[PDB]
Amino acid sequence: SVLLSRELHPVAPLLDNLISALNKVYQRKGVNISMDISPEISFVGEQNDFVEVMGNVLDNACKYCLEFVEISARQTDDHLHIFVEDDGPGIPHTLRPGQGVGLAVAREITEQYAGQIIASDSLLGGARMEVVFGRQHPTQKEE
Repeated sequence: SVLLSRELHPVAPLLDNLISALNKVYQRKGVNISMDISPEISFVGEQNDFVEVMGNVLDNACKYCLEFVEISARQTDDHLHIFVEDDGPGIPHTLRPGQGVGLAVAREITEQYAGQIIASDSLLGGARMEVVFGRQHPTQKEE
């Protein structure tokens, strides 16, 4: 029958822009953001959604971090994993929240993509947020 490839969007370039904007927003605080994502990593789906989810998670990380934020990523045939770590307060054993309070938007959108957001401890000392997006198969049937 009819099989179509789906639109893939390279991740690094998308995060690059978000990072530049946040760097300016939190420059007085002096936030240092680094990203190590291979050019191969991509996202399948509405580009605006990925940008909206990551914009929220990165902004949150800048607020809770002390001065460092690190971004990384990994993919699996059907999932895209984005990791955002900070050196802020730990997580629910100061301490802060895996802050689902202001990650309501990120959680909503990720839910759409059959994914989820998980909080764990980072080596930097703060939270390590994993944003998982599902429905990442590169092809699908329909016109």
